[PDB]
Amino acid sequence: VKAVGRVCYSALPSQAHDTLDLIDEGGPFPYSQDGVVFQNREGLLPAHSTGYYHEYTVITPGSPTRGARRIITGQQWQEDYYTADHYASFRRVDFAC
Repeated sequence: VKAVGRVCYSALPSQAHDTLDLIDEGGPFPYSQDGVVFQNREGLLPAHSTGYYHEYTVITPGSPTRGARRIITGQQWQEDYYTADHYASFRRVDFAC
């Protein structure tokens, strides 16, 4: 009961580009929670079995904490979602734009 919009890769902040690069490489990640399973408890992303989704920090420039920006990856190649509000809303990353 909220759809998922789309955001163009080109329109993401440079730190999100950094995160995506790190996920492609397998690390290194700055925070201990980077790579843990995202449970999708609120049902905002499509329902899958547990383990389908993993979460990664997107650094917020000038923040002393992990902040609220994240990439969630799904099991399918290039299936990535960006949130800037600690999972209150998501947009699917569109690599073709």
